[PDB]
Amino acid sequence: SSLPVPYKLPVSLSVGSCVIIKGTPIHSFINDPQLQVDFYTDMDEDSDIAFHFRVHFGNHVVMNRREFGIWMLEETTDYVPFEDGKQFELCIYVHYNEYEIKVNGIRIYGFVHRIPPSFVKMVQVSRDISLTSVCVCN
Amino acid sequence: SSLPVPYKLPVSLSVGSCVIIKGTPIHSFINDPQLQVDFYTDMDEDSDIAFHFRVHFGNHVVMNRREFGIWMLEETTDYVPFEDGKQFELCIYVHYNEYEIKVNGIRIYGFVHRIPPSFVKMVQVSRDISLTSVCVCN
Repeated sequence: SSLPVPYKLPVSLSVGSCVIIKGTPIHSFINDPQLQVDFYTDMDEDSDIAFHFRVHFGNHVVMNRREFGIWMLEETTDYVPFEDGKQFELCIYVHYNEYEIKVNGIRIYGFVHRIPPSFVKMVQVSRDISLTSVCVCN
Repeated sequence: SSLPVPYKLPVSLSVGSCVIIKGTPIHSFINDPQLQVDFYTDMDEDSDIAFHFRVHFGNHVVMNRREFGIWMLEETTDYVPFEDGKQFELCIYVHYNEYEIKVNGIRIYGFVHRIPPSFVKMVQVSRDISLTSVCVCN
């Protein structure tokens, strides 16, 4: 891995920001690897989460948020266009009303903001991936 | 301009970070446009500056730092491979001992750290450019 995992990146996000994560799963899909990305409100892992994204490669994606320490109503989609054994590009674009999630250039979901994205101060990338790069662009 | 100028971007930098700035000068070189990038230690414009970079397009680059509010000994180079009227890519790479400055893929200088780069909390891009994008990568 070019970068350590879990990877905790301090960030400042605004409307128009894009988080770009490039990496490769460390297991084949028959072994049920996962990728997780959390938009944390502080560096502390127990802080609230504006957007939690967990990919079960070859299966489905689960999303949620944690407010006042409480996980809210989970959201899901079966559209997970990641390829077995290959590098992926995951883009999370901050729109005024939602995070748009793109996988390898394919829009898969829009997760609506329940707190403003400018409250996000750390992005954590975790679980079963080798991380090649992480970029924050505007 | 895709982005407002001056553009003040909160950042967290570490060894291995790269700041990538893409834009175009707003004047032809016969009109002496400038581009400035400052690695500020706070959002406040009067805070100390770990690395100040000022391009006089077609002419030269001046670099400095501001410590305890005092500008230190200025550094310069005549190598400014920006092209008149064209978009440029400026990359500032954080190495353990210096910022390496690349213009359109060409290394032009290494500005040695006098304070650690992790003290940089804001990057300001200013002066005579239309700003297409700014990215911070690791």
